[PDB]
Amino acid sequence: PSWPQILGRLTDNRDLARGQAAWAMDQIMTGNARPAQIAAFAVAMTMKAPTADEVGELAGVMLSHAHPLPADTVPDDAVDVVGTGGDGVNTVNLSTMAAIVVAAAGVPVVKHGNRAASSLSGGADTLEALGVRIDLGPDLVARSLAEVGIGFCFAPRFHPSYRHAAAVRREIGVPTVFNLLGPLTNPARPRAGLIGCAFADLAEVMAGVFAARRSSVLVVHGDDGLDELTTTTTSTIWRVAAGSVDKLTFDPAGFGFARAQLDQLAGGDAQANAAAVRAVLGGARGPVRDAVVLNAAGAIVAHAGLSSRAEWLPAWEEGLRRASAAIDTGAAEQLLARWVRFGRQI
Amino acid sequence: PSWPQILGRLTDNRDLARGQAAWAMDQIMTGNARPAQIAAFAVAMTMKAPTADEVGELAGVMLSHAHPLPADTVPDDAVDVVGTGGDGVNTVNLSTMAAIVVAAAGVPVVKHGNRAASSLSGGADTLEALGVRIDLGPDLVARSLAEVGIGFCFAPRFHPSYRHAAAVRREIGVPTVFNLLGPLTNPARPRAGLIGCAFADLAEVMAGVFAARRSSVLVVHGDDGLDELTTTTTSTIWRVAAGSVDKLTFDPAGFGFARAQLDQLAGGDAQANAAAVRAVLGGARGPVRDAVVLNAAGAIVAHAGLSSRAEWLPAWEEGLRRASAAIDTGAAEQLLARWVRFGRQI
Ligand SMILES: O=P(O)(O)OC[C@H]1O[C@H](OP(=O)(O)OP(=O)(O)O)[C@H](O)[C@@H]1O
Ligand SMILES: O=P(O)(O)OC[C@H]1O[C@H](OP(=O)(O)OP(=O)(O)O)[C@H](O)[C@@H]1O
Ligand SMILES: Cc1ccc(Nc2ccccc2C(=O)O)c(C(=O)O)c1
Ligand SMILES: Cc1ccc(Nc2ccccc2C(=O)O)c(C(=O)O)c1
Ligand SMILES: [Mg+2]
Ligand SMILES: [Mg+2]
Ligand SMILES: [Mg+2]
Ligand SMILES: [Mg+2]
Repeated sequence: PSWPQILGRLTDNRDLARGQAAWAMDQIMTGNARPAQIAAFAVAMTMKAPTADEVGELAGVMLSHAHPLPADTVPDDAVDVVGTGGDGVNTVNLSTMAAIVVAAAGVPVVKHGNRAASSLSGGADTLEALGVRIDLGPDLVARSLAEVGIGFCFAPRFHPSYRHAAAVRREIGVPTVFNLLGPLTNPARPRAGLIGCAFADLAEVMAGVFAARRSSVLVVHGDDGLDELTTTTTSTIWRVAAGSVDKLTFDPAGFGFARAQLDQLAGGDAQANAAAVRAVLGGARGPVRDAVVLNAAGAIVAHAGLSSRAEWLPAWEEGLRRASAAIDTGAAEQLLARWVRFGRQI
Repeated sequence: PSWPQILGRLTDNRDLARGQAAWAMDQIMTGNARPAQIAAFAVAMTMKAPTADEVGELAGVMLSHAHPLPADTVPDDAVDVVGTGGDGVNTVNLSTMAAIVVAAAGVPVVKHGNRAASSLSGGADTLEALGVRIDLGPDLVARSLAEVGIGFCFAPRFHPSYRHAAAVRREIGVPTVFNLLGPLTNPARPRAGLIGCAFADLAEVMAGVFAARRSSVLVVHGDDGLDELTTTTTSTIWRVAAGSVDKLTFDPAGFGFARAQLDQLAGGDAQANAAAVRAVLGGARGPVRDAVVLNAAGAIVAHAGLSSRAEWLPAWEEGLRRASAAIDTGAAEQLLARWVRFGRQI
């Protein structure tokens, strides 16, 4: 393989041969690619239209180089709640809030995350503001998961060899296939998740990668552009189970959710978004709570999907009940406090 | 303007707004663009499919930064003979040989050129091997033109600010819109030319740029892939005159040219290609001479087109007569000798 061969094939609007995307990502991860080559590859793959096989190869190479968690420390039913980011809406941290609520319901959560790229405060920024240790290594993330019920894998901590690609993503500024990689490369490799995708045209491809792994995931794109299940309108869901993908449209009105305005979900700096987390966990009612409960329920539905017996509507109803109860009993608020104490007691 | 705005527009498969391509190229030439940004732009523009407006903006910025020739030193009817390169067929230096013959016929030639990128010997390499100086600045190129009848503008010498783009081109290896820029950025700005394009899908766009400038040009693509008028099969010509482009198919068999095999035009290192030049100018008959005469006649037809009264078939017949006579009288051989002599006596 060579860069001229691979890049030439992409600019010819052709799918890559098996193994070529992998070779490219390996060159990138081993420090052997010039920034110009990295950028040309990211752009060319995006404009060709990436296939699930290709994106799967990219994510597979990243995972092969990532720091793993210790043997037998991640439950077979652990879930992730994470999105691509890049929706350009600057909301409160819906995935992070949902993750806390899901863990409080008793579903093990190992969340992959990072600081903000374009928004005012990303999941990692907000957790930091709440006093959570975001940059623990493999052994301590495993310990967090076992003792608290949730662990957070900071992407830069677990994927240090991606640093050159991460720099190129920032330099070019335009979204590319690389923006899909975060949700696809959780180093703990959980088999379930609620996975947000800001890019309507790339969501089916992400779903295809998860299908190949036989994960149970809901890949979600709010029809208002959110990389979350939205409350302002419908969301498109690519449901992944039994190695298959099927496309659905989801309307929260079917479960009694009132319509919100996008401005009602607006986020601020890390202190503001941390205050938003505390308000929800403290039982404040309103649009933010509704969106958190909806997303937590989605992640519980994906968890349920790890069983072949699970049915869609009963799963949502149970998920909504469990999410609401986790907040209402104080379990979610207490879990966050316990998570903060865990990090200080190490 | 910003890179995210411009690159985002290209990845959305949209034509740029007026001025955006120019802004991008100016950033590139002022040293303000990261290699990753240069690469992303070159690739995205290529895959979107560049327009003549866009490519003309890129070339316009290059020419605005280039070292120009001194005032009133380039004849209004000066012609260029130059191609994109990148046809991967590794031939003898047909444009360079044609240029010498054209000048010997009495048409002023200012040729733009560079060393090889993928072939074994490019035009500048072969001229160097022949003892011609390829390192002359604007004043001396003007003098060469006045005294010998031909001048050679070495691209790196006249476009030093392009060094960052040139580096990126080498790093990624794949052809892009940047590969069109050489024939479009002759710093002497001649109004006529025979212009080779290896990329069949970009030849019409090059023609459009010349049409905007009201040049008289033949943009040529051999149907065997040569960035020259070929002798092995037909050629496609985009004829540019009066600000208009029309596409023609050209068969040299119509003027009594035997069909050649591509093997018969193959080149070697600089020393070998120099020997091919000496052989042709010395009167050696065979397929290389045929291809040189054909391309020289093409350039003479483009020069003829600077008059609105010119007519296609008579022009070709006269161009072929003049090209053949320039060789047969010894004028071409003697012109090369005088060109070598000029540079040794500076
Ligand atoms: O700055 P942006 O590109 O818009 O990214 C917004 C955030 O969403 C993603 O994470 P995640 O979904 O884990 O965080 P969330 O809690 O904010 O949803 C991403 O890692 C950022 O943290
Ligand atoms: O290495 P490659 O990319 O194949 O390019 C072959 C040559 O063709 C172009 O020049 P030009 O047409 O001026 O010279 P020539 O046709 O006489 O070689 C290019 O600048 C190279 O010199
Ligand atoms: C999937 C993933 C993983 C890590 C990422 N970032 C980094 C990787 C290595 C070193 C530093 C960083 C960083 O973003 O600061 C990124 C990124 O920021 O694009 C994405
Ligand atoms: C149109 C044009 C002009 C100059 C070029 N190369 C250079 C430009 C500045 C400095 C050095 C070079 C070089 O190729 O050595 C190039 C190029 O090599 O791609 C193209
Ligand atoms: Mg999210
Ligand atoms: Mg989000
Ligand atoms: Mg040529
Ligand atoms: Mg050529």
